[PDB]
Amino acid sequence: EPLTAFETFLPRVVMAEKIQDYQDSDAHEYMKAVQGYLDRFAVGDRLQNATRDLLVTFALAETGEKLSKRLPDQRVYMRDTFERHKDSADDRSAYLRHLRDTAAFIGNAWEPANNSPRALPGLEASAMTDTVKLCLAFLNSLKHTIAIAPLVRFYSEAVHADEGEAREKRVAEFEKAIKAITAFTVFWRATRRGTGNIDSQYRAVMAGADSLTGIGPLARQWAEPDATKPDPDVDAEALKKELAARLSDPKGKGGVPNLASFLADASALPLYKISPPLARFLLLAAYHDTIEDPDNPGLIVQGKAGVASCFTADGWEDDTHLTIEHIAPQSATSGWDAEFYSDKETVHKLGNLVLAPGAANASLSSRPWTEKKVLYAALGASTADDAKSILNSSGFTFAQTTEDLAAMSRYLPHLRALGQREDELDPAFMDQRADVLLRLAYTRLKGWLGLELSDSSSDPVVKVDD
Amino acid sequence: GEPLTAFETFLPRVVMAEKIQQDSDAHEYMKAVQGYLDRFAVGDRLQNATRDLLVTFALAETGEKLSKRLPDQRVYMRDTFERHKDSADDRSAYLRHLRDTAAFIGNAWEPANNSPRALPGLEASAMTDTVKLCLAFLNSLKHTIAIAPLVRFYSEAVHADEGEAREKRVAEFEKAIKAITAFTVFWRATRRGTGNIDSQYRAVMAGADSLTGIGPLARQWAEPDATKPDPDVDAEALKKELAARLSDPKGKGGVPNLASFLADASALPLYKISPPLARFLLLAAYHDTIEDPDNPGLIVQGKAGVASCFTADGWEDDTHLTIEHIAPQSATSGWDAEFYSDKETVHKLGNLVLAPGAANASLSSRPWTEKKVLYAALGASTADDAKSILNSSGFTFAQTTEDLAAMSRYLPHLRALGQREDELDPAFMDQRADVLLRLAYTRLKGWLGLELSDSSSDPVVKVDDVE
Amino acid sequence: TTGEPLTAFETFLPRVVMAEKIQDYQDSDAHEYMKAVQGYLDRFAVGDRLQNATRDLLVTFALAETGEKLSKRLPDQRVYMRDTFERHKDSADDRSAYLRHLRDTAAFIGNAWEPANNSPRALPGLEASAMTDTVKLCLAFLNSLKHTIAIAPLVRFYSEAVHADEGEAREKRVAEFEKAIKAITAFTVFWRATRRGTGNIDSQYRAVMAGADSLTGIGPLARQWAEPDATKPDPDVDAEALKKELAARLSDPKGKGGVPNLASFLADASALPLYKISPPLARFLLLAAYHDTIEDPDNPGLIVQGKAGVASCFTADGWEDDTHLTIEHIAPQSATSGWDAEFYSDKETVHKLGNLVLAPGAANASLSSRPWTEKKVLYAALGASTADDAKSILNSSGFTFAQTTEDLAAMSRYLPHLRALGQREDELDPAFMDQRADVLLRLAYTRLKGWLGLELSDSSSDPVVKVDDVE
Amino acid sequence: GEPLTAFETFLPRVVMAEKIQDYQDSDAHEYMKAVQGYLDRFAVGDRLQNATRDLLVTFALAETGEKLSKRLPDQRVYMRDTFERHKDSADDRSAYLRHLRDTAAFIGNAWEPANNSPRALPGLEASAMTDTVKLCLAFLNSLKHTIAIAPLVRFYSEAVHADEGEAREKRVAEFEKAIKAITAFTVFWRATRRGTGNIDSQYRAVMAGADSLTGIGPLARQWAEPDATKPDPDVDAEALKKELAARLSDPKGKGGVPNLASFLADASALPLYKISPPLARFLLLAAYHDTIEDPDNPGLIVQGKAGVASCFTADGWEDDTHLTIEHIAPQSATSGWDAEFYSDKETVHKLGNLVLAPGAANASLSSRPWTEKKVLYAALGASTADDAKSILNSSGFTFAQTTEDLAAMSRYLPHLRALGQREDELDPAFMDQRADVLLRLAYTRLKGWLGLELSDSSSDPVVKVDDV
Repeated sequence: EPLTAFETFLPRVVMAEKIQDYQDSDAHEYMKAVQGYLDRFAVGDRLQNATRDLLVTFALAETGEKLSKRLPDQRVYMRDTFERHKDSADDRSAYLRHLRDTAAFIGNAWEPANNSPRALPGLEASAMTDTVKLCLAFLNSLKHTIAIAPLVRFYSEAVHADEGEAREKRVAEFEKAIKAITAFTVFWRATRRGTGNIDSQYRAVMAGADSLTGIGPLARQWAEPDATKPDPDVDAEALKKELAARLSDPKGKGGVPNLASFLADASALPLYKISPPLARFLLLAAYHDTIEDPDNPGLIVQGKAGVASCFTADGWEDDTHLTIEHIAPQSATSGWDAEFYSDKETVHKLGNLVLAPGAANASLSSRPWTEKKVLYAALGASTADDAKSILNSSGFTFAQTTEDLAAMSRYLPHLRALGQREDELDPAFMDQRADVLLRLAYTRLKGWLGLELSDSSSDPVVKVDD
Repeated sequence: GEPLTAFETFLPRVVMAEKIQQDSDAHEYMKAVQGYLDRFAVGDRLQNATRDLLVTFALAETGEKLSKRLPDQRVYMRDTFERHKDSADDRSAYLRHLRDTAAFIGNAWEPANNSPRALPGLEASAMTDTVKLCLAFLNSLKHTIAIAPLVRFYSEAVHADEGEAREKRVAEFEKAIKAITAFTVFWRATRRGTGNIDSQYRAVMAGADSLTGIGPLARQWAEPDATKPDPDVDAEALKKELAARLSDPKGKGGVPNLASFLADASALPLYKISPPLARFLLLAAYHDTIEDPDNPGLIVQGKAGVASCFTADGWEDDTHLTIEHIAPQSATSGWDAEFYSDKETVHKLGNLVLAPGAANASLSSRPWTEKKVLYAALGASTADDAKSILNSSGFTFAQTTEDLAAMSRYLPHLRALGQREDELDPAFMDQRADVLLRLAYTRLKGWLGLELSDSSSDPVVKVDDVE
Repeated sequence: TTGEPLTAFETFLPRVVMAEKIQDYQDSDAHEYMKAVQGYLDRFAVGDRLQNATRDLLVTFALAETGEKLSKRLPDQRVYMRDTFERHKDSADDRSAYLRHLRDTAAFIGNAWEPANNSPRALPGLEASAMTDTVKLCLAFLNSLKHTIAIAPLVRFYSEAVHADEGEAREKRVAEFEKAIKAITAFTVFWRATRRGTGNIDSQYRAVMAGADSLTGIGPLARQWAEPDATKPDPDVDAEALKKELAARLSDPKGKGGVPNLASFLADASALPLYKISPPLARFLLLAAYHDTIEDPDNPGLIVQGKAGVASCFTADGWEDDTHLTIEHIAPQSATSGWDAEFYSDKETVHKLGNLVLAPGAANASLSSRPWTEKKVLYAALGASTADDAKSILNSSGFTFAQTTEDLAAMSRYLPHLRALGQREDELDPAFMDQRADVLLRLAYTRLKGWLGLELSDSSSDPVVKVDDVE
Repeated sequence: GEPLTAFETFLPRVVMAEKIQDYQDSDAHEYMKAVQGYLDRFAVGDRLQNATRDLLVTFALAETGEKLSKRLPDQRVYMRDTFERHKDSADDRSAYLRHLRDTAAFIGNAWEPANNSPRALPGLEASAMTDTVKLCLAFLNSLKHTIAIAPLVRFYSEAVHADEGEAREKRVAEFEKAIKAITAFTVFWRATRRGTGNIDSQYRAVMAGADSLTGIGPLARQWAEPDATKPDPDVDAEALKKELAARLSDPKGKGGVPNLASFLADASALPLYKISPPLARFLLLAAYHDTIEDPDNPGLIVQGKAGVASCFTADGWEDDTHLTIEHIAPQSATSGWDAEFYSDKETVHKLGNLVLAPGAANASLSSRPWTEKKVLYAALGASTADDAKSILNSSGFTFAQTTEDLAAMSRYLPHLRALGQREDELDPAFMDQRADVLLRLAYTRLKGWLGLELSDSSSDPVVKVDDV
């Protein structure tokens, strides 16, 4: 098997310490850690793939990167940018520290080992807050590896920082950073058909350039080797405002200038087919602390804080109680308005999606709305007794026992709401539903990015396309 | 048809004062409480739930310690309702308080069948990891007495103005929950029975015999009438008061220094007394540990975040972290008979590990010689090393190599035991218990403001709790 | 893994690293302090020099942390080192101050005691002001005497001066360091001047570090207690405590220093061949004695205190000045003509303080083995105020010396003890040198006395037990 | 046969006071014998003449601040003039003579000690002879700054006359404060000006002063206008310090140096080594003291740990062999070197081009290409002689001296280590940056001696002014 660009770099990291002779040299503790992470992968492709992917994100993190997957190209760069630190002792030290930090992060925070939780090595478990846990989980699910580079940067700084006040400040900044990255990615991705090359945006941020804000590079060092000015990993506005603008500024390639355009873009796409993880993240954002709408029978509205909370790491992980389920079946089925199957994409838009217990699926699948209405009313009941009363009160006999479905019952307003809807369901209604949902989601993620799009609404609004 | 609860008897009474005036919003607080009770089936469940709601209510409004009997419950409600016959806003905040205790018991303490835990009116942020872990633990322990003080801090967090005020009171709620939990853990770990902890909490609520300058924790005074406001504080008041109740010679907590805590806890069959308590202690102990390079089979604190388990997740993780006995619970071969001199030996902290529950089929009643390989394997960094270890050994276990390797996880305390070359005796488990109880103490210490002297015997009475 | 033994320090390094599971290590405090110690050892070549340097660093370390005389043997050092690090397993800050202490002793040995090849002496972390004239003179002398035992107590005061807050705190501890250095030095000089061999001074210092038979109320001087565990604090204090403890050890009937009054000091010192025992000690005594002296108007061969600053030699400069102030014997070391045979009855006579002068070293070629009659002119000349009078004196004499008149005049300098001897008309005998020694030892005592807080009885005769160090 | 010095002419004039009868006078005799003592040191002829007239000159500055000429008849007078001022009082013609004793004492022991003796302050303990005092005396003497004698005698005289214990010590510490202030003032004035710029004139004013910028009056013992209504004394701690501080640094003053920018600009520009090698040396020692090689600007230095590399000391001053002033760009046009350096004949002599290096090595450094000088500095500045060997051998070069030999002269010297690390070629621009760094560090070190605090405001308020 071919030697990875990593093992080719170790001799180079040994000719470069004179002689500790190492190990006792520092590199050999940072470098041992990285080895620790790679040892996790079996010789052959897994070891190859893991190493080249570690190096790729490394390049983005030390300089805006875009280092290719090909091996000879990686053997360089490692060479290139170590020679940059031939002279200084402490600077070929911080560099290697940086490589340790990216392996630390990928291995523990991004893709933890088989049974372990997620962690930020060197940072306490307090740092591993609920929001941090939910974003890591989501970004990973989306396979958004590009987000690793900016994240390592804030992690690296949190570790290196002095204990007490310094560490905490940088830890809180890490959360601010993770939120901003996530919200930006969600908004960009919800509002576009494909990936629309988000990656290209992130690299530009890392490297700097095309900076909508006054802000400079996010990588550790400058791509142009030499120094006249410092480089700062700051997120309080810097990441936030820069990303905010990249999405929402006419000068930016994010084609989303106001609320009405966001709603129009997202409403229109088959989000479930594009990215089930994204659909799920949006649904959780939307349904969190909602209550059935007293005036619009199908709909929901924001309610008491903590009354129906799902927008959490636990909620993300909870496939068992909160599975994505289609209201209008994915396929033409009787008991349903044919309008829904004009466009193959209709059934997959946010408005048609609910979160329901996964087991019930056997009873919900391909049934007329008449049947589903009872099921949602039941599955959304406050006690299993009410579910029992609802299910029996109905004439229907479902695929599962009354006793069984009642067990799966839980307080879920969006389900209760749909159960109360007396009027028939059509694509027009799902569009209204999507609007309601996308608004609530926006209201929840908005703060993460510092967004405040015009809800001038038509008046002083230009419904713009990307 | 069946006999009416002391709750329904109270609603007429809440209406003759409403008092029309569906017309009254007080109905809204009262409607909410009804919401919670409707959850219980007519008969025993409805009766039990209502009388338990009222009991904690009494402690929270007053230190009353209201009995289980029904006629005695009809009485309180009228007793302490009339107290608020005159003022409009004061029979309002009172009812608000009853709403808050039902809100709390129903959502925070014992949530509905498939829902998470919540603090109604407080955001999901308030539902922090530590808050979630303590609620989970206290519930598991069935420590219902902790509800009364907790409602009090909840109630205040709700009632507080948005923004700065709410957050301050929310942070205080966490401080409070930690202090209550640490206090309960320390008290309970260090005593044979329940040692009447309850009596301590009620005293705090009232609270009699306050070691610190601090006054009652309930909403109102048990002696009906007012000259001064009622304290409801924690940042020292609850913390220091509880700290002292455990650790002060004047207090009934018989634990004056570290050496005595270690001596008391080391000696008890904690697993038999309270498996929940054993588990909470083990999680505290093992959190961010690394195998000891000098004392084989022992552990020491390590890098922050390297092996964290002291979390809500860890508490809930029965699948990866099950309590397992090192020396089998019963006399079995491959094991020193020393362990079965005292039927309590096997159940002391030092003999307990956290391991994946599935493996149990392979660990059960096996000689140490084997358990050593199993722990070494189950605690491995990769499943490849687990394979390497299991195969390397001669043994064939109840489960396939492939299977056990799958259960591998990085767990230093297991790695540590796998490296131990010397035979295991009760002397070693006692050393183990010492190490563990110290780490636990180090972790819970901050929750209570504790700082017991460890003089390493330096000027140290090793003191027993006093009959 | 090459050749000869691995030093205790290297063995210890692995242990110092295991003790830091959580953090760093590089970030670790230890591998900053420990890098510094490495700095000092790197100075020595592989083999004996590296071995010797390391084991000696560890020895003084032991005395300084716990007043324990750690042996030279390696296995004993590997162990001594582990023992007392495990004492600080638990606390972060306490295995930190401990390592700081090891840094401080290497800092001190390397810069203050035996500086690098061309560098001055320094107290790392302390300003150059701290490097006062007296500090410089004592370090120079103690080093010359090879009094390595003094390193342990000295590190202790240094360590505290560094660790102290800037401004008032640092200065107070720096001034205490000088007080300390004086006391150590004066005590060592008095003990050693008054005894035949080393009389085991070392044993005294170790007792102080540990002490342990403390004549004063004073407790240990080491950082920590040899008996591992703590109930009470330990002080490195110098002025309230140190002078007094040392003072008593020399001068108290309960103490092993056998020197209870002035008359016994004078009797003990007068009698020993100090120059043979320790030329450095003789030199330090002579400088103390001759400092600010003037020829005695009433006794021809002798000297008395004079105006402040008139003829100062008791200084770092004076100590270093081998060129102008070399120890020279008045009666030649061997039987030579022109000299009374009395001087060679006892082989030790010629080497007692009274027979020693400080003179320019070059002149030696002209002074060597010459009759007194000549040496008299030479001293009179070499001690002259101007080189003109020196020429006046040398020419005025009939003699032709080994060096030209012009040459010797060039070395002429104002030196009363030389002027005084040149005026002595009466012949020189051992009786006269004894009187000389008395005068000298008194002046020395008067100068060093303050350093130690001493005030010995000169009452006697009226009341003088002239006591011997034995019995 | 040669003319009688104004001193011997003054003894007849002195005895009349006692006059013929007493001691006689015993006190005066003791004082005279002491001054006579000092003069006896000089050979009859020119040396005796010169020494006596110079003793009298500084005496005049110290007693009346009068700038007495070198000519003899003018000296026989003033002596006469100012003794008749004390015809009446016994104790006042006593303190006067005491003052003359003190100036001879000072010149003879503190300023120019006898052939092999150390420096001393007669009547003051050896403690008084502190390191800073020793370094300043040594420097001022080297600079030939005889004008500084007058103010210094004044503080000495007062330290002697003062009661033992508290009084003496206070006046002794004041003598150090005084010596620092005089020295710093002289260094700053002289570093910043082309010629001597008549510093002397400044000092005289202070003694008689006279044109005071501060409220302070004369520094001499007595008033030049003979008669008394008020006492004359100056504490330096405010007075000498503040007065001198202002004379250098005040728009009203003839010192044309109002801020840091102007100081740096003035000093950077002058061929200091050619103007005054002693001054260059004093500045270099100030600058290099406790420095460490700059991690960002190679070849540059920055302040470091206290006591890591101390050279600003009496020992350092005297240490010619270890710390000799050496030019980086050779004094003359040589190959291996940028011709830029020889545009202006003065360039090579500016502070930035000067290092302190062991004097013996000179045989290996002289007129060599930089490429070599770089290795040599790196080697000579090494921490151990092993590293010096490592460096010298590691280089291809063979120098005038053996590797073994040069390694021996090795000493820890950051400014040398720093230059050894410099990869970029050397030009006049670099030496200017170097001079800036050095002059700043020197300023930071001497600043406290004078109570100075010049605006480093310049980017905010640069100015900056020239002198005159």
